[PDB]
Amino acid sequence: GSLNCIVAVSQNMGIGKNGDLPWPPLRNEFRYFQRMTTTSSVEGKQNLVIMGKKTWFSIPEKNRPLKGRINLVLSRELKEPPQGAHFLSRSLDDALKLTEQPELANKVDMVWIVGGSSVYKEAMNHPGHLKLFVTRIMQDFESDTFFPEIDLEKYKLLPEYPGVLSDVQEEKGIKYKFEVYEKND
Ligand SMILES: NC(=O)c1ccc[n+]([C@@H]2O[C@H](COP(=O)([O-])OP(=O)(O)OC[C@H]3O[C@@H](n4cnc5c(N)ncnc54)[C@H](OP(=O)(O)O)[C@@H]3O)[C@@H](O)[C@H]2O)c1
Ligand SMILES: Nc1nc(=O)c2nc(CNc3ccc(C(=O)N[C@@H](CCC(=O)O)C(=O)O)cc3)cnc2[nH]1
Repeated sequence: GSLNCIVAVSQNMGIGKNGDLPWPPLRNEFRYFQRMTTTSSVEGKQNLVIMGKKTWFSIPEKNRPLKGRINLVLSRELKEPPQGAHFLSRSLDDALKLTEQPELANKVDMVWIVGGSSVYKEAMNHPGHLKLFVTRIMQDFESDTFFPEIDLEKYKLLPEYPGVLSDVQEEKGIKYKFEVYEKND
């Protein structure tokens, strides 16, 4: 099928700091992430969330696995899914493979990439339809991990998107904007 990426990025393209988010917790932005990644109208099926190993451990243990979603972790030097994770794959291809194998066949509604820099960079270059759900955190934040540039040659910003607020949001005195990008490539 198609892939969704979801990310929140500072104005300096930061996504991470010290294995956590660069900004303080934004409850309603987290609830947006939860709603977008969890929402599945197909009764009997759940969404697949795919993430790198560091992203997995950046989720507080009490929120692992991400409830109402199939949690799959990518790791090349791990051979059991980390404690609480539903699946492990050695590559994005292997994770997508898994979708049409007995483990996940007719179990998976949508696929959400939530995983770190390398997972996004690869997902973003994957053939077929891609949507990037990008929360623009409209402050600079000190960050050690960054979201790759969005290639405008293939990706276009959609002006609005059904189910996504169009106006700038503000929580805990931090403004942000929900964006959705799309390629057909
Ligand atoms: N929206 C956001 O703001 C957002 C989203 C995600 C993460 N973050 C933040 O970013 C940081 C974590 O992201 P990160 O980029 O540092 O790490 P990450 O991509 O979650 O994890 C890196 C590790 O995951 C595994 N991995 C990554 N790509 C893989 C692939 N294609 N195949 C197999 N395994 C793969 C590797 O593990 P092995 O070494 O075991 O092979 C790699 O060392 C944290 O600070 C987190 O809070 C923020
Ligand atoms: N838009 C967006 N915002 C983010 O903060 C985000 N974070 C990651 C990676 N980090 C995290 C960290 C924590 C949780 C988390 O705790 N999620 C819970 C929230 C539950 C609650 O608020 O009580 C969840 O159920 O989804 C998810 C991803 C990936 N994509 C993102 N995308």
